[PDB]
Amino acid sequence: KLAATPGMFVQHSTAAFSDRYKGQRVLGKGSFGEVILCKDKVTGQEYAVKVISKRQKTDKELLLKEVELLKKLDHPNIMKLYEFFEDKGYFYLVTEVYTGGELFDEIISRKRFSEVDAARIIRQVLSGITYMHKNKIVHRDLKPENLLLENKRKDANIRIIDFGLSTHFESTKKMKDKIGTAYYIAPEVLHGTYDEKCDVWSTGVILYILLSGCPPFNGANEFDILKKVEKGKFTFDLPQWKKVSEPAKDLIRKMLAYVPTMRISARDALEHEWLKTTDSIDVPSLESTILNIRQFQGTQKLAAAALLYMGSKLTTNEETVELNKIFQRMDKNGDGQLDKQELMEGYVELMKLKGEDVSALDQSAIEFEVEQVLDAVDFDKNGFIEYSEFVTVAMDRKTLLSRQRLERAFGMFDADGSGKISSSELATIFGVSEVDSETWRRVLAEVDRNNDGEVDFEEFRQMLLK
Ligand SMILES: CCOc1ccc2cc(-c3cc(CN4CCNCC4)cc4n[nH]c(N)c34)ccc2c1
Ligand SMILES: [Ca+2]
Ligand SMILES: [Ca+2]
Ligand SMILES: [Ca+2]
Ligand SMILES: [Ca+2]
Repeated sequence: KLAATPGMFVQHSTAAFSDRYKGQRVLGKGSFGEVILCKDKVTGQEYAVKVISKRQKTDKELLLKEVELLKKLDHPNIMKLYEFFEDKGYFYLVTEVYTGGELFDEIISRKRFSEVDAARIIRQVLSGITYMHKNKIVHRDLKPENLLLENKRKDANIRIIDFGLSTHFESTKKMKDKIGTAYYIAPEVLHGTYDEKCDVWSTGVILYILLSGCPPFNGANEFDILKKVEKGKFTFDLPQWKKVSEPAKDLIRKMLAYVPTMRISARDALEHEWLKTTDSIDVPSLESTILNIRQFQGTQKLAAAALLYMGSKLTTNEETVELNKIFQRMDKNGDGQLDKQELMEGYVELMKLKGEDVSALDQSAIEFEVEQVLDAVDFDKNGFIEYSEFVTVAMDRKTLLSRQRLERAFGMFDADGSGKISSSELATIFGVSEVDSETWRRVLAEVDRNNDGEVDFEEFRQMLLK
């Protein structure tokens, strides 16, 4: 099968950025260029663009890689990328926008954080990196400056950003490059031999700060701090720690363990007692979402692409707040995936809610029933349901299928503007040279009403609307 993934939709456009976007204001300025809030000139929808001035050939490939990395990441606590434009003088990297600002500013405002708030935040950050490390990718510059809150809501969701220092790592070899930020750098990075557990240390520093308001490793200036850091000794001796629970500190000790091999992993960090620190969902919304997932029947690739496009790229965060809640609770381990058992327990948990008797359950029947949902829903055939996949399938088709979303999807697909989606255009969407004669055949056979060899906007409409 041609594997449907959110990242395939992000392509090198050669349309003029200016033709479709207008700048609203500066969000931040770098050495590279600036990050600019932009609006789609036609829909008014807002995005954040990272604009990079050119100077020659070395610069580009290094970037193409930051992009490719970001395409492969499809996770609720990781930055979402929509597309990228290149100019004679510039690169534009268009992406979703998180308007809540840097967790850094929230820490300078709020000063301290509740055990509840901190746990939710660190759990999310850890889920993001657990996923990353599962994909053999290490972030390497984690800090509150590089964590954005989605919006100005009180308990806003977190996004990890700025993968410009991130890289692939192999468990065979070790990394040597010194990369990170003073307060948050792991001692092995200074030493020159490191692996993914540097990210754990960084996040461990973050946690310490969230709870107490101060960094665990301090000093008068950068060099001083790096000396302190490198010796690794830290204290819970400040008065503010008296009012934090022991389990939180236990987690921190394990995350700031000096010796990397004795340091807890991201994956195991998620399972710590403290991280379930909490303080519900309406049954109707849960019921509908479950019913939508059960009723999703697999389909030809063109529909699968279209739906995934609309779900993964064209829904907003505000639309998916309900869905986001349900997903996170069905993800018992927090790893950013729904697996077979988590799905099965979702159904069971719903059954408890409904008064349906548990013992009654035919475990084998349910298992088979879950296997088939996963088969239908798992767009990329990786055996697991990612966030985007979930949203696509679990949102009420009439809502996701708003008239605007449909029309915009079709326009994206009909790349040559001919009013009709060709097999080559379908190949283009997947990121593949051409489509299997058989898979294209499987499409027309179900969708091509005129019988003119392509899918026009009305044929497209029927296709999803059934
Ligand atoms: C290869 C493409 O990489 C990209 C593309 C776009 C990006 C945009 C921002 C961005 C930046 C800022 C402002 N930041 C300046 C840098 N320090 C963090 C604050 C706020 C944002 N809200 N929503 C955003 N998306 C913001 C940050 C990193 C990005 C990386
Ligand atoms: Ca999971
Ligand atoms: Ca999947
Ligand atoms: Ca066409
Ligand atoms: Ca046709």
